[PDB]
Amino acid sequence: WMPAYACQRPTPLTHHNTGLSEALEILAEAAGFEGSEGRLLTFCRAASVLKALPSPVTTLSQLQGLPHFGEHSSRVVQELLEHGVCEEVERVRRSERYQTMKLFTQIFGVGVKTADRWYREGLRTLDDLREQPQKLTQQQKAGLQHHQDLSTPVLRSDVDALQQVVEEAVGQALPGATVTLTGGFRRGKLQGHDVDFLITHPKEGQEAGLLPRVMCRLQDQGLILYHQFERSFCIFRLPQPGSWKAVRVDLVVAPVSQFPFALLGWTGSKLFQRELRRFSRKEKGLWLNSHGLFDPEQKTFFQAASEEDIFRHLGLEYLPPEQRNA
DNA sequence: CGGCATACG
DNA sequence: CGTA
DNA sequence: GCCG
Ligand SMILES: [Mg+2]
Ligand code: NA
Ligand code: NA
Repeated sequence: WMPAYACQRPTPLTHHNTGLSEALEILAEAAGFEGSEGRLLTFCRAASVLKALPSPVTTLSQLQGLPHFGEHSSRVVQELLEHGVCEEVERVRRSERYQTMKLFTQIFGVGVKTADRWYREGLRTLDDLREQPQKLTQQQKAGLQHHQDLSTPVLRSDVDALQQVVEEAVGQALPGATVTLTGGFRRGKLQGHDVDFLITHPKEGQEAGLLPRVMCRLQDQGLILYHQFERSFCIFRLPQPGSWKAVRVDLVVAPVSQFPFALLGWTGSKLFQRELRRFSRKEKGLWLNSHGLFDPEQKTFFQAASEEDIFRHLGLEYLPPEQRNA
């Protein structure tokens, strides 16, 4: 009965199989570090299936028939239920390769291919990277400079403060423009490692050129540590009592015709959105992105006024943001 | 066997 | 490549 | 790794 696509089932923020899903997500992460995006996707999908189950899995029998559970994912669950630990997962956890690849890829500006090159060159610590600044892009230098702050959870109080300063800059840049919180906080998370805002204006076209004006106004108030269009992946200098901390903020501008598509895309989760786009193309023959939904045979775009419109057109039961935690 | 989301900076 |  |  469990549907095969994550966009076909509700996934709440709090679920009953954290231990099993976290183990499968270790194996997914490790598959990514070794360049196997297909194995990463399967282990991610299997972990997500467990998040959608109504009760704890306590016996191997309860996996029968579940999508994305084959011999490998089932054996991991089996060893966790029988023994409380999966040897493969523990081997990965404790490996120098996994630990270093995790350390490096958590840096803003560094992905798997960069981290892997540095690993092969013998680098192992953040200090090692700092010792060779020539090997770093400007983005990576900013990621490393602010790494301690960026590893500190962002809280709702930070979000609310950031939304106010973004709203102030947006309103100074374009009267009538709006700011919508997206990302994990819109899904109900109480913490995050960044904050996402989606900006539009109710009159189509008025938002042209808006994001550079917003960034200038934020930079003039001393709020920007790093940036650099319609998407800006920033590091903000967020005031705190007596001080400040760096926070990752993403700002996105969309024309209002695209707003429901951008809201859907930027609200996530990442797996939910990959699965939704896969479902759209493979099951419905329609092409989905954060700008629109395209019928390639009629050569037309679907006009949506809400996220609900997008789900209904795809033949999917609507899921509110707090049920998209795939 | 081959696919695996789909953009922008 | 990196970001989402 | 799993599945169409
Ligand atoms: Mg973000
Ligand atoms: Na990174
Ligand atoms: Na986010």
